[PDB]
Amino acid sequence: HHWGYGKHNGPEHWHKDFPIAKGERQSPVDIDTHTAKYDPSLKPLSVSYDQATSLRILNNGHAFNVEFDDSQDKAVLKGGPLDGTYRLIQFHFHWGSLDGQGSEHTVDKKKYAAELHLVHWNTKYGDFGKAVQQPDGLAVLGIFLKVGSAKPGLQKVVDVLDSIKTKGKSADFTNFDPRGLLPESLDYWTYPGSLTTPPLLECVTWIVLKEPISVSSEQVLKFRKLNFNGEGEPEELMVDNWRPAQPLKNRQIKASFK
Ligand SMILES: CC(=O)[C@H]1CC[C@H]2[C@@H]3CC[C@@H]4C[C@H](OS(N)(=O)=O)CC[C@]4(C)[C@H]3CC[C@]12C
Ligand SMILES: [Zn+2]
Repeated sequence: HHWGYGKHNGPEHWHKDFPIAKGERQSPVDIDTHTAKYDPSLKPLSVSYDQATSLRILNNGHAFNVEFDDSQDKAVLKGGPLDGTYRLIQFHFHWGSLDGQGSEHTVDKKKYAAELHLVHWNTKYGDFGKAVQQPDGLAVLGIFLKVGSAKPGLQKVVDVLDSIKTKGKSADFTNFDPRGLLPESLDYWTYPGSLTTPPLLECVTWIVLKEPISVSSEQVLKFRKLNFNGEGEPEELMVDNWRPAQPLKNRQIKASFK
């Protein structure tokens, strides 16, 4: 009886195995745009993905993960609210059963169709396993998806999903350029939070871009054809793999922009 997103094992149950679920810096949150304070001391984000080397794509039973070779200093996030350098390890998405839900963060209670998470670890902790034990261990770059025009840079991902339909399936996925998933603007909100799935560790500096990317209805429909279950198990479509907004508590959301 492992955690997931259903009625019996979903977000409202997670606290039993992971009591930090009710902690002081949980994610996601609602971003109230009028209360977020412009912080002129925040620096522009530096996203350096020119040398990113993707290796593989995996259905882990909760999402699909595009994993990168992080053996060298290549694909790095720095600047913004961050001290030091954070290395890209993987990205994944959260999405809905319908276009009207799917994002984890919300903006003035607006839910987007999906949300992309590019996950980076602080190089001062040597590897990602050690980094998640630290309050400044990870930086997750969150990007909203709305349904409209297709995102051409997403299509290589969409097309490989047929080969990883079920939990535990992986596929080689080299030479994928994550620059193709970024919006024009790097204006962002930022706050201290957590992983949004178990183990819910309070190790994330969140950086959520204001500008969504547009993806086509057909692109997101293909996400919704994946399965939470393993091959030969009862079919459970991989939809609504999002955690709802959690209490902000004693936190401030800061805006990089006026
Ligand atoms: C406990 C542990 O080993 C950590 C190290 C890296 C973490 C992973 C980093 C990448 C994503 C981040 C993701 O958090 S999120 N949704 O806020 O971006 C939770 C799942 C997973 C697989 C994480 C689960 C817990 C992992 C395996
Ligand atoms: Zn995520």
